Amino acid sequence: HMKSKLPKPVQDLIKMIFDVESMKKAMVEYEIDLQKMPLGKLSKRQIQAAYSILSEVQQAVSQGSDSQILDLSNRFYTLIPHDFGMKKPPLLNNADSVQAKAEMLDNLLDIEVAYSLLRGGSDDSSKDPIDVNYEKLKTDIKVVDRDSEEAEIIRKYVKNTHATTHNAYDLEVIDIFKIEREGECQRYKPFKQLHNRRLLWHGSRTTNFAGILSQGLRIAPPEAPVTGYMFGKGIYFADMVSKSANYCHTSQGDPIGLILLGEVALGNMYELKHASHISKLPKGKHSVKGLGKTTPDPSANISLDGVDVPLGTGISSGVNDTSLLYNEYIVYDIAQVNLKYLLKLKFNFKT
Ligand SMILES: NC(=O)c1cccc2[nH]c(C(=O)N3CC[C@@H](N)C3)nc12
Repeated sequence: HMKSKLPKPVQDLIKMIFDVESMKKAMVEYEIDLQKMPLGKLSKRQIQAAYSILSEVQQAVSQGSDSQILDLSNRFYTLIPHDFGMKKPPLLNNADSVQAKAEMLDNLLDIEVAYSLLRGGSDDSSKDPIDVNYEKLKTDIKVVDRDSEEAEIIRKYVKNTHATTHNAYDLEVIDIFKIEREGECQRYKPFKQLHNRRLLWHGSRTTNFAGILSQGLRIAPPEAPVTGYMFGKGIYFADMVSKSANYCHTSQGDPIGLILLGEVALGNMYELKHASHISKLPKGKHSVKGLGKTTPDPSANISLDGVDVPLGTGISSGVNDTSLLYNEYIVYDIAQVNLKYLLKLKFNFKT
């Protein structure tokens, strides 16, 4: 080929997010039977059918027994084959089972997108496949200079917002990318001047990032069980880097992960302390705020291109009997998010 002219950090990003073996590894991490459901046989309609069966399992658990559940749990396993040999798989009979399988299905939806991009399209060995795959993301990706103002603010955000209760690891910022998904700016226009716009974190497994950059952050589909997500079917964000970093699902066997910083238009927040599996916001609300016991110190907010960055060190919020140690922010319209940066992080585990 010509050999790519992209900067090396951008090339390495493209390599990581389109790694087919990582996709396969994630599916084995989910107990999927790759002989019965190989990567190439995943389809939207099969994942969608699985989501529905999980919504039936949800409904049986809301209204309570193991006998009447068994049939439903089996139906889920029929649609998504799990590698249990000659078996009896584990009974899917509680809320935790429903959240875990809905999470798995979310991830399979993104793997399916990434693979479809790989298989869709043309084969030209005189082009560098890195260049070819970058183009399928329909996203401008630039390296942010480590010496800039915007690099310094981002690094401070990471330095200051690592929770003490997440101290099994720390984080080194490897590369900072500035990202512009095509059309996203136009989509965000109605919200661009909204009050309470904030620069927030969203972590995700590296196998999701081809789908995120190509399709943006999405809400779980109508078939998905609303009860699989603490504040229902929205797009979730944190103001503590370590709370979002936890969702990268890195480890000692793969310690490099990816995190997003998005401009999120929060407007009038619906403030909550416990699980609320809502389908819509109340009239007049634009988002949910999951109220943490700890918040970044409000007095250290700083501005980055007019957007507030809540990069203070963690202090008591004064909120009392809350299910959340840290804040969470949820929007329910995909248009309220404008992704701005992507960080490649290295996780130093101390265990
Ligand atoms: N992904 C995030 O950064 C995040 C931030 C704050 C709270 C969250 N809650 C979740 C969460 O419910 N997820 C990610 C796995 C997905 N299937 C469910 N993600 C976050």
